[PDB]
Amino acid sequence: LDTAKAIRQTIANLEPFMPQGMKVVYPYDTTPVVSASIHEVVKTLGEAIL
Amino acid sequence: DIAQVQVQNKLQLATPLLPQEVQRQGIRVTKAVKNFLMVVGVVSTDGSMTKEDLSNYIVSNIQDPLSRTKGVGDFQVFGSQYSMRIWLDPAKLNSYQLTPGDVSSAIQAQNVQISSGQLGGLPAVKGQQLNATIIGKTRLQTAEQFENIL
Amino acid sequence: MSKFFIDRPIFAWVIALVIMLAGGLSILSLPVNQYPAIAPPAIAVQVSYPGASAETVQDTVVQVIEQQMNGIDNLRYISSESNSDGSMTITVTFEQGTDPDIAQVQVQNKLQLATPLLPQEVQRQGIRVTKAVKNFLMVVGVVSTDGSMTKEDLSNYIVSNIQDPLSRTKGVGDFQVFGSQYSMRIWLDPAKLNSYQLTPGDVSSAIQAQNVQISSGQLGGLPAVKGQQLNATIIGKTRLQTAEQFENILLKVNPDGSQVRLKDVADVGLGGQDYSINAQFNGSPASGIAIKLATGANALDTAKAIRQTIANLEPFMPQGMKVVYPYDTTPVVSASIHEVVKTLGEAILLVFLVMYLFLQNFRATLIPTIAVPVVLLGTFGVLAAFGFSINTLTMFGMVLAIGLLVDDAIVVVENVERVMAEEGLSPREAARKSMGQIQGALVGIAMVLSAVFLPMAFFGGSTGVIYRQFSITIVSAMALSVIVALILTPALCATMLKPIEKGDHGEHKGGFFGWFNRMFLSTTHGYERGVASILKHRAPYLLIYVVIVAGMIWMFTRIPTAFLPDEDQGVLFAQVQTPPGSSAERTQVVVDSMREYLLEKESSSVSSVFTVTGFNFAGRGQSSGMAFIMLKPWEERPGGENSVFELAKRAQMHFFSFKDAMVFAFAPPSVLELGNATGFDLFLQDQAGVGHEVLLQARNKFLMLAAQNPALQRVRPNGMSDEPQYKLEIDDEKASALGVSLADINSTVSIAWGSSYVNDFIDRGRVKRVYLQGRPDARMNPDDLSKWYVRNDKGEMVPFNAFATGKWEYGSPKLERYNGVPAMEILGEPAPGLSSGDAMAAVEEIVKQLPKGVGYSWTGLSYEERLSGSQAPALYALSLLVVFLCLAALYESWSIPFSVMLVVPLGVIGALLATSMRGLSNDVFFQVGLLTTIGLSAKNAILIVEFAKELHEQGKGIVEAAIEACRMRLRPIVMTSLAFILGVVPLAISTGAGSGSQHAIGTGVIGGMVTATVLAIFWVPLFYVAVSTL
Amino acid sequence: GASAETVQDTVVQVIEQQMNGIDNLRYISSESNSDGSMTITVTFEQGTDPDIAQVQVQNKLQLATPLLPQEVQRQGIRVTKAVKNFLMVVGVVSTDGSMT
Amino acid sequence: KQLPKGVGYSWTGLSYEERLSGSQAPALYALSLLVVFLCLAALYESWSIP
Ligand SMILES: CCCCCCCCCCCCO[C@@H]1O[C@H](CO)[C@@H](O[C@H]2O[C@H](CO)[C@@H](O)[C@H](O)[C@H]2O)[C@H](O)[C@H]1O
Ligand SMILES: CCCCCCCCCCCCO[C@@H]1O[C@H](CO)[C@@H](O[C@H]2O[C@H](CO)[C@@H](O)[C@H](O)[C@H]2O)[C@H](O)[C@H]1O
Ligand SMILES: CCCCCCCCCCCCO[C@@H]1O[C@H](CO)[C@@H](O[C@H]2O[C@H](CO)[C@@H](O)[C@H](O)[C@H]2O)[C@H](O)[C@H]1O
Ligand SMILES: CCCCCCCCCCCCO[C@@H]1O[C@H](CO)[C@@H](O[C@H]2O[C@H](CO)[C@@H](O)[C@H](O)[C@H]2O)[C@H](O)[C@H]1O
Repeated sequence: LDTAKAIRQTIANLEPFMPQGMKVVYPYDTTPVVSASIHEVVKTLGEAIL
Repeated sequence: DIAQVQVQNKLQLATPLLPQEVQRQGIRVTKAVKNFLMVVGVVSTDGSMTKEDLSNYIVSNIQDPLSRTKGVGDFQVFGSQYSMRIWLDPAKLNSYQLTPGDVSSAIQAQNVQISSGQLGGLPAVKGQQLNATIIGKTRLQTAEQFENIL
Repeated sequence: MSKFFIDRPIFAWVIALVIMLAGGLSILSLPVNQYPAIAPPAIAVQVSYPGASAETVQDTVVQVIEQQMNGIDNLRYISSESNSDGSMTITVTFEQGTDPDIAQVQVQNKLQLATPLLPQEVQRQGIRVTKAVKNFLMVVGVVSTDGSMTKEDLSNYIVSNIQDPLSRTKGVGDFQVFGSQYSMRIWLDPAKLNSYQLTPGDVSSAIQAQNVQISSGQLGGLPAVKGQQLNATIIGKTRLQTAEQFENILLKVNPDGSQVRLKDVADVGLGGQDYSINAQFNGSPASGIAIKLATGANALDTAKAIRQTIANLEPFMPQGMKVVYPYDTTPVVSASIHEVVKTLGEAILLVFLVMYLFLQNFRATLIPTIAVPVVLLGTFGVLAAFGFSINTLTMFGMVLAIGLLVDDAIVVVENVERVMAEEGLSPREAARKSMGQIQGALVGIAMVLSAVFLPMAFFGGSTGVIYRQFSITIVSAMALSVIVALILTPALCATMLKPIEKGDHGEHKGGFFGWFNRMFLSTTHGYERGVASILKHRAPYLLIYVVIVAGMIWMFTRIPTAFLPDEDQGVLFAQVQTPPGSSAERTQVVVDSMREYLLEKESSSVSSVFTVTGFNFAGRGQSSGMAFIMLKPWEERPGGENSVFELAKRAQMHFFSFKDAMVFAFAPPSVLELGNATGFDLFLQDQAGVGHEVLLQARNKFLMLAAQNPALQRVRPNGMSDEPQYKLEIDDEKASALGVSLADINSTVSIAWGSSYVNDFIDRGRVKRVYLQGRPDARMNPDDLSKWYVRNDKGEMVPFNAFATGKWEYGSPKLERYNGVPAMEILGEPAPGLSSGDAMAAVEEIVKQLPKGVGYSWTGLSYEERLSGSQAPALYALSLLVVFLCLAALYESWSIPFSVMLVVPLGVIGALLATSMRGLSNDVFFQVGLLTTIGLSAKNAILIVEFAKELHEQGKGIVEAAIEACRMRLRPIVMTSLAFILGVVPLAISTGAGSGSQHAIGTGVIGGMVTATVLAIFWVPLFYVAVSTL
Repeated sequence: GASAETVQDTVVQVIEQQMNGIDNLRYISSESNSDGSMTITVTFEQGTDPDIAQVQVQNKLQLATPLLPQEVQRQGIRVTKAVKNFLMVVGVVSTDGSMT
Repeated sequence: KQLPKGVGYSWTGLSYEERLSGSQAPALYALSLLVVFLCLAALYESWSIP
């Protein structure tokens, strides 16, 4: 998660100098499951404590 | 970190026994995981840039920076950076009795970046007032400059 | 716990006994050095590509190494310079904390991988990688009193005789000789070479031929023939050694039989390898070493050991060779250990006095004298555990601790002493009784104080390392001080104090003591009354409290903020930059019209000058010069007029008359390792290959724009400016049409002008380098090349003027890059009264007028302050929230904690007042001093509240509880403040080595101590009653 | 091709300069042979982390290396931990004498 | 001792280890008497027993 956020950040510090007909995209990408994973348990944490 | 140091510690015992064309190509030792974490692609908006134009972009401006973004173990660019490619024609080549090793050679005598010293050079004679850099031969950059190689 | 050790004085003594052993066995396994590692650890990758130009070095060496520098742990950023002298540096930068030895190795490894991608010529040179922190222990210098030896000579010596042993000298870490070994020098004559139709390249291939140790196998190797019986290695010939042997390596023989020896075409003599840099001691030829302290070493012991080792070498040193120690950080380190053991000693002496004067009994006077030293020994052990060292910061952090150490003792003893007096209880009984009273409070205050000093520690960066020292050593002592105030001291009180006749306050003793007790007895009665007065007419006072506050804030928004005090190190720098194009010979004088000047007109303050041609702080080149103006010990040059900061002003003005060479004076930074302490630091960067020239439009627009911006000042680009460079055009059309190759021309221009490092000979043992290039008068001016010919198809020498042509253009004398792309650094600073933050603000807007494809990023201290700056809110608020919660626990109340927190301002006003009133700045010492002063203050408040709450709960109304509380607390407070102020006075008015730090610390606690003492003794009871009334 | 005396004047001696000053150094012992071989053995106090003393070793040598003969710099100095004792030998013997 | 003044000596390996072991021994005995002394002089609240 850190190294992924670090990357979104290195590129975003580069987009402004990118040419015109050009956008940065994210084909494959493993982090989202992870965010979804715990975020989804945090979700269940609250349901149970309730 | 100890691993990497140990491999490379041994790796640099082979290195010299390796063929030059391989040493010259730059070897990479990395300490990273097996899975790709991700990939960052680039695509043309006004559809004006080829597969190859996007690749020269990545390796030429982004790749290093990611190379050094805390935590990137290793990377793979599905593409390449530009290169001054010289496509040899064996017919024209026969015409003047030339060989690739002739053109590989001219390129090494004519597309160079020599140390040339300077006027005010040290050590200098007593009295010398002027000093400037002497820029001799430089590297080409444009097809045109290579096209015109003697 | 405390009632446990009152009955166990021996056990209690055993604890103290191992605190003392641990601390003593620790004070001598402990490293001793000026500062911890403040700078972010950096690694320097270096090489000189002889005869090279900034562009060849950058594109042939630096870029390729940068392209494979990655996959490296804790890398903050990378930065490099390619120079006109063929040298370069690539400094990688990691987080503070990065393991240096590991960071290094990660960088040389990937260097290793890149080395085969480099020109064969740089590969041969080496490319040294090394740890680049600027924390030099001392710096010697082998200077020739006369003129017998040159810079090159002196060097080879230091590395032939002075080096190897110095490395075996205990404590010595890294060191750099100002120079390399001897290099066999061959200066080819274009004329004496054209006359035999010979070319430099004939010499190189030749030199190589007649100078190569041949393996030569064995005389009986394996397999062997049946028998032999005798096997012996066969040792062939060895490589050349003497200048003569080199003058012999024949090149060709004339048909008439006559032969041509190398001597027949050029000179031959041992010499320097690289002449780029020149250096003289007060004007005499010189070299030297720059040493660092080995990990864990003793700054003091090594200095002795260096001077030791050197001495045993001075006898045999040639006539004229004088060793010398221009710069040494030992005097400041030593004059800091004393200037602490002295204050520590005085403190315990002063405490005795105040302890007597008031308590009038020697026994009670012994206790504080036991505990304070116990605790001070402990702390060292505790630092040892933590891995800290005995440095400038850890020590002063001890000085600051003293108020708090002396305090814990005094409160414990004064309060037993008092209980015995009021209730006629006995030592034992009183001792239990006191500790029943306080005790929680002290655990309470140990917590609250940790919550006031710990958050600092959590700062990232450089300001984080400094603060972490003060923080960890202050709170270690504090925590120890409390432990000992709970185990030992109460035990010592029960054991060592005699009883007092209940109600006896000695107002009868007559004489001085007789007078004093009546005086103080009345003074107290006065105070309870004032306090009682205030507790009647409150609002008006709460009112005035609001004005104490508002004044604090306002007083904050007016005090000059700084990183660290303006220390007078015995040194001052002087940067010399002559006009672009200037020859070293020119610059050499521009730096002498200074030396002669400094060394003489300023003899009152100047001892010797160390000057250099070729090197500078903006760049390198013949137009780049500098002088390292030493100074004699602080002692032998008092009075502001002879301050490094005053010497400057003079030095400057003189140099002012210099419409021919930019000259500047400036005292070095407070902590060298960091350099630029005040201002901002950033790189302008081409993040789109826009190009040098474009990029340079940026740095010039940036500059002449930011200077229309009334938020910045002194904005100077850091690197160099393009000068004129003599380009060479080669018409190959006439080259191939003249029978002259093209590779032979290049080899000609390289191996004759730029120089060529060809072979490795053998010099008096070790191996050194053979250098081949044209004799001086053959490579000075554009016509000099016309002097050089090359053989053709046959053997017709073709002069360089028959196909080559000249042409002057503009080029970079110094190329820089930051994170892989070309870049340009700009310094400067904030406008008077404005903060570095504001300054970055203006800049964050300027940058927006940039050309397309140019970006920027902060570096160095601006990179850092931008990170620490952002956590402060969080830290400041955790500090408040835990002090709150701990006082809530102590008093069993959500509101009463407010009646001691509201003393913060009370004391911080007198600090702002005293410091501003003395012209000092809001720096490190002031800030940590302000936490110390407010810690003690709040301890005074806490106890008062605590007592009152007790009185209050044992059946007395709020205002009556507050009056009694303050009356009971006054003697304690007056004693610790009376004694703590006087302890610091000597720092407040000190002079000499390190006096600048001692002031930044004395001026702050005195002010904070005075106002805080006198004001909290009046407003806390107000606060306490004011909030209980709500 | 060089004598034990060369191996020492142009190699070992130089590498030893860099080895002085290393953390937790007990002693260093080197040997120069007449077959072009050498060994510098650098010894450290117990408790010293050996992975890290090697790295300090590599870091120091890298500064001697350029001052070595180019016949070595192209070669490659070997750096390894130093165990004084063999644990065992695993030999191989031919019975019918089929293999020498 | 019968060596040409110019040639000294210096122990190593096994020996080195020996000359150290000797060195330790004293303080080892001193400090060890101390710990036993203090621990008794605290566990029995007296100086007489220790
Ligand atoms: C109080 C401030 C005192 C400042 C003193 C500064 C004086 C320094 C003078 C240095 C003079 C030059 O000394 C310089 O030494 C460096 C090594 O460190 C040499 O470095 C040279 O050999 C080394 C290998 O040994 C190569 O890796 C390098 O590529 C090559 O340039 C230079 O060839 C030599 O010119
Ligand atoms: C994760 C752990 C973090 C812990 C942080 C909590 C910090 C706690 C600070 C120490 C406070 C100890 O406070 C302890 O208890 C109570 C207060 O409620 C007090 O006991 C009190 O009781 C009586 C009547 O109630 C009063 O006469 C008098 O004020 C005092 O004797 C003592 O002053 C102290 O012995
Ligand atoms: C009884 C003993 C009690 C005394 C000990 C108290 C210690 C003080 C605790 C502070 C240490 C916490 O460490 C600190 O955490 C905060 C909060 O996450 C961080 O702060 C981080 O998150 C916060 C909240 O989003 C941001 O506003 C902040 O700018 C960001 O840096 C700090 O950068 C970090 O340095
Ligand atoms: C018996 C007595 C005991 C007394 C001893 C108490 C020891 C307490 C020391 C705490 C040391 C904290 O360690 C320090 O944490 C800070 C803040 O998180 C780090 O700083 C880092 O943290 C935060 C992350 O949230 C970032 O915002 C910040 O930019 C980053 O650099 C330091 O790089 C680290 O060195």
